[PDB]
Amino acid sequence: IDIGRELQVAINTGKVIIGLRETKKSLLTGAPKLVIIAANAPRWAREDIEYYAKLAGVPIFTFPGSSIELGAAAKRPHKIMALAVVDPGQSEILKLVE
RNA sequence: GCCGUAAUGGCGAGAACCGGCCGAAGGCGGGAAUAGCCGGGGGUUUCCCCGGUCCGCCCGACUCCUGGGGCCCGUGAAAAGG
Ligand SMILES: [Mg+2]
Repeated sequence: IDIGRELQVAINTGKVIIGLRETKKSLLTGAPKLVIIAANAPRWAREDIEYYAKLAGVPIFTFPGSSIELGAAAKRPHKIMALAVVDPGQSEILKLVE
C-alpha cells in the first residue's frame, strides 16, 4: 500500500483531522478510527498520543518518515506530527492498522 | 497560502483574527504652596503684608528603561542576605 496516495484520498473523500492539538481533542472527545504519528515526534507528544489512544481504544500507526515527510505525503506544505483518520472515504488507509 | 520587520522573518511542532492575564523607565493626583522664585510695599536684625507663579507647541540626550539581532578555540565571579 502507498500510504501517501491513500491518505490524500482519505483527506479529500472522508474526514481527516490534521495536527497534534486537534488529534488529541478527537481522541479525548470524538471517536477516531486510526491515529498516525510521525517517527520523529517528540517524546512528550508520543507518550501523550500513546496514552490517550490506549484509553480510547484507537490503534496507532507510526509513519515511517519525519513530520516533514508526513506532510508531503499528505500534499501539505507544512509539518504534520500527528493526524487522526475519522472517515476513510474511498481509501483503505485502515489497512495500516494490521 | 496567509501575517510581517530597522534588519533577520513567522505558522498544523498551531498562523491570521477576537477576547483576556502578567508586565518598565516614567506620567498624573496626593505631598504642595502653606515651600521656593519673581515683582510691589512696611517693619526691624530678618519679621509681616500684597500680586504673579500662565497658555500652546517643538527638539531631545552622552541620563534612564525596554526589546530585537549578531560574535567567541574568548562564555563574561562568589558569598552574605532575601
Ligand atoms: Mg536600519
